[PDB]
Amino acid sequence: MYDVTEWKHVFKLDPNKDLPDEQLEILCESGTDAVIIGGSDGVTEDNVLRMMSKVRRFLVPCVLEVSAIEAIVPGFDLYFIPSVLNSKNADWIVGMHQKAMKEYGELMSMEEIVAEGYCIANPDCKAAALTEADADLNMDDIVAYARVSELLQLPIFYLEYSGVLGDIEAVKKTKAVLETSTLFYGGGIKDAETAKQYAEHADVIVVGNAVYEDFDRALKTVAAVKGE
Amino acid sequence: MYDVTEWKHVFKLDPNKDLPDEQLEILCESGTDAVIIGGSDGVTEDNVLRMMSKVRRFLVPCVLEVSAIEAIVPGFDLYFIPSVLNSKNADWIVGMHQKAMKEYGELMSMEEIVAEGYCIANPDCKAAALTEADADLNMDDIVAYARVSELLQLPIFYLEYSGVLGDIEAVKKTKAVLETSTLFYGGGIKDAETAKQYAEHADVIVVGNAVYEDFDRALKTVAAVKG
Ligand SMILES: [Cl-]
Ligand SMILES: [Cl-]
Ligand SMILES: [Cl-]
Ligand SMILES: [Cl-]
Ligand SMILES: [Cl-]
Ligand SMILES: [Mg+2]
Ligand SMILES: [Mg+2]
Ligand SMILES: [Mg+2]
Ligand SMILES: [Mg+2]
Ligand SMILES: [Mg+2]
Ligand SMILES: [Mg+2]
Ligand SMILES: [Mg+2]
Ligand SMILES: [Mg+2]
Ligand SMILES: [Mg+2]
Ligand SMILES: [Mg+2]
Repeated sequence: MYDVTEWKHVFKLDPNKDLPDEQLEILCESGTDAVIIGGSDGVTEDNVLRMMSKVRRFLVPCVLEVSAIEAIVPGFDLYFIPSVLNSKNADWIVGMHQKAMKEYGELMSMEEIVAEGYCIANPDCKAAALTEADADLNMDDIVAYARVSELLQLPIFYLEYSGVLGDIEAVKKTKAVLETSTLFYGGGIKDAETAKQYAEHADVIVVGNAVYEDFDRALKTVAAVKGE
Repeated sequence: MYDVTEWKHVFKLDPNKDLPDEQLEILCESGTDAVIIGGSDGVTEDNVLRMMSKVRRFLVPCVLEVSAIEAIVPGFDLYFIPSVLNSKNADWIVGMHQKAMKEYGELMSMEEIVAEGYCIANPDCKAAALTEADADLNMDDIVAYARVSELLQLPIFYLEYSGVLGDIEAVKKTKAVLETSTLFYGGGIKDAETAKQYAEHADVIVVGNAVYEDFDRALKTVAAVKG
């Protein structure tokens, strides 16, 4: 009974890192619209399983972003399955999902899945390297990828700048072309000011790295976009 | 836009070939549910333009299957843009859609576009070679591509065997997993008996080059499928 078109803020947590249990409880009770567990590069199923067990008690939706088939774990409310639209490797577009349907077809059928169209626009991050993304893009290239996602009707279009602040103009123009898709933006949001700035254009802002860098400051990103 | 979930039979024409006498008009007035202009790599914008000018005048929906952005031509009722799901080359999955939107965004917006998830299951054909398709597939691979097609929201899953008939069991198993999209089957259908056989599982059967080889026999496939 989830609806990402109602969301405004999500925290994305890296199971490859460690967060104190009190901080994890606080993020879950923060008012964020979802807590997303990033099942990515170097991720292990054991860490995803421990995380699931800790966040599932809260009312907030818990989501697993499936970046590696081996790290899939039952128990989450939603499963986000990325397709890296600007990847030069078919494995990151279709390949890996076909292997998953072939090997875990029954599991996939029992879960609530949401496809994400990713556009990785920071050429210097671990994700661009892993996925061989053609990540050095002009604004018109980004807008064209968003149009591809809007055509395929993927429910989410995720503009990913990882650790850097992306060009706000690119967020605005991407949002301009999206009619049916929900625009998720991630990239350098570390405090209330940046969160507000980007929440003016993105439908949902994603705060992740910041949680491990300056927790109190990152926490304020929720009130920044959902508060009075 | 015309509703592909109500179709049962479509003819797919190669714009590089030409039907004699009034055969094109007979085909377009036959009862088929759509006339799709496809082609095999050597497709040119000029040949697509001439074909458009001929088929547009009939009530039957005319569709351009866009296999090259250089050959997009205005004037069709619907445009199908394939994503070759089993391609080893990203350009055949998302690359072209991106080019079309980057180069012809305004045109794309004015046209009715349908994404089509293709699975080329014949490794020995021009289409597999052109699209770098991993086409030597077991039935479980095909079924898994059909599950992905839906994951990606695609309205059409097109199981393609090009010039030969594909495994009927693959058609049946694919139809079984498609819960929300329409299954098009193309490959080697040239007469009524075979058209009827594959129509028991596919949602839409595509009859292609048989129209050039033996037109009268291929024309009978419409009634075979639709009664
Ligand atoms: Cl593991
Ligand atoms: Cl209709
Ligand atoms: Cl003709
Ligand atoms: Cl007519
Ligand atoms: Cl044929
Ligand atoms: Mg909303
Ligand atoms: Mg284990
Ligand atoms: Mg819960
Ligand atoms: Mg919104
Ligand atoms: Mg029907
Ligand atoms: Mg010309
Ligand atoms: Mg017409
Ligand atoms: Mg008309
Ligand atoms: Mg017209
Ligand atoms: Mg049907």
